[PDB]
Parts: sequence; C-alpha cells; structure tokens
Amino acid sequence: SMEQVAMELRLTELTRLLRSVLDQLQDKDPARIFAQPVSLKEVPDYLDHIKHPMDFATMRKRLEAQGYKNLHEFEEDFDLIIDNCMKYNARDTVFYRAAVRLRDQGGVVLRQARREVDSIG
Repeated sequence: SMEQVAMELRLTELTRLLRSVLDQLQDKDPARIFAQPVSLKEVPDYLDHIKHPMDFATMRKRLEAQGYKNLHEFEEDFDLIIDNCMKYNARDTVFYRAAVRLRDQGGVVLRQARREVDSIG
C-alpha cells in the first residue's frame, strides 16, 4: 500500500537522523571506552552483574537494520551504556568518570534531537 511506503519512508528518515545523533554521541567518547561490547573472555562474570549489556557497535547494528521505531527506544539503549558502566565500575575509575562525561555531554545532543523528531514529525 501507499500508506506502508509512507511509514517506511518516515522510518528511513528517523534512521538517518538517529545515525547523526549516534555519531555525535560517540564523539563524546574519544577514548572509545563504549565502542564495543564488554568482552566476556576478559570479564567472565560480567553477565552476573549486568543483565542488559550495551555499547555503540551494538546500537549501530540495530540502527542499520532500522531497528529503532522512535527516539525513546534509542535513548533507552544509550542510557544502558551509561547506567551499566556506573553500576559495574566504582566512582574513582576512569570508566565511571567517562560515563558521567558522556552522559553530561550527550544530554545537549539528545535535547535537540527530541525537538527535531517532534518538529519534523
């Protein structure tokens, strides 16, 4: 149907905007702490701690399959990155501190993405 196509074009356009958001958020992680999944070879107990792991490569795979229906879904995954890190790692670690900085800096990017998603529909 034409309606299915129009809905598909909206998803595609949302996907394009989310890719730019994701690029901007990932620039706020220049050390690449959150680039890849936590290695279960190197942190074998990780899944006893963290029930829903997340990282930017895994978000990128979901994104390119047009797997985010709305900005809320994307934000949930970004929040998992930060929140998992702040539970597993102590306050006095380079990892926890990188999560705080990413959170604080990403807030700005996400604040305008919300306005753009609402605005463009």
